[PDB]
Amino acid sequence: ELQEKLIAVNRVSKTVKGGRIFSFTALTVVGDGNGRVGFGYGKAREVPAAIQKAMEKARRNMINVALNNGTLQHPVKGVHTGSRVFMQPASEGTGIIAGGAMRAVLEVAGVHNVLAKAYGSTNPINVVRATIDGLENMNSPEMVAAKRGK
RNA sequence: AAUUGAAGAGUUUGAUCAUGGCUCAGAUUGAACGCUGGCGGCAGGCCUAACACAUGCAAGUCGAACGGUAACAGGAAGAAG
Ligand SMILES: [Mg+2]
Ligand SMILES: [Mg+2]
Repeated sequence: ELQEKLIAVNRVSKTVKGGRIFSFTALTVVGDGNGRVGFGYGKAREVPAAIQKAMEKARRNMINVALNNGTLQHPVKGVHTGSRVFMQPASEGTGIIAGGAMRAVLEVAGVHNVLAKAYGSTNPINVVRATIDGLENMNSPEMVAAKRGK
């Protein structure tokens, strides 16, 4: 259950006396299929170095998520920079419908049957991220009683 | 048992994030044109000039309301082929 996938890879330019010096960037997501997900950025002058350097970053920076079966307890909202995202339990029809990009975090992270949608900018670095934070804030379907109870 | 269902992409920049229009993948059609065209079932077929119209047909029927015989069908005292 290693499970990992990169979401977006990109080129960027730096500009010096002698011209443009380019380089790449990688955005990755890793999860165990049972909660726990992280993302990593990491950039590098060549692609495989960039994705490698990323998968790593993702290994740490990993948070976990109070799932509830294969789905989410309550419908959650997330938002970071321009990306404002929303996903919903969905008493699984089949489920797992989202914009490949946050399907990526969902998938690996173990959620099996949601419906999701991203608003604002589809800028991956911020949507995958608005989502993680999304699932993170999402609170425990009983440690809400822990919360109250008293 | 019986609406239990929601995805994003391209494009301003050297590059970036934001803002923001343009564009694209989808469904839908009483459709047209271009190329092509085998058979069948159901359906659809002037969206325009409420423009103008040759010709046929689209409202009759009842002799058990009525006087009726002009047509054709028979029959009739009786005149005959
Ligand atoms: Mg340019
Ligand atoms: Mg032809």
